[PDB]
Amino acid sequence: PAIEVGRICVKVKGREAGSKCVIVDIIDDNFVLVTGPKDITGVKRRRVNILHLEPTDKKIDIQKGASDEEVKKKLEESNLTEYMKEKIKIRMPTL
Repeated sequence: PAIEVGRICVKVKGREAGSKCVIVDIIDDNFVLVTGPKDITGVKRRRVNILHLEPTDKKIDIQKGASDEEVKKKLEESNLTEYMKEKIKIRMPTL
């Protein structure tokens, strides 16, 4: 899927850095727009460079530049309501 955007990303790094996000934008060229449920995963909307890429197998279809409310509706295409909400690391809130 990394050949084309329109998919979901995971943050990888040591010491707390696992968060799931949906990618939807191409910026200058090496930067993309990413979003996640602020209430659960904790990521709202932010931009990340290709230098940290973690792609998963998923669907491809973004209008391009969606507004936040429009971006949130797109998350449902991702089916976050229960497929996700994974808590990538057991340690995160009180730990």
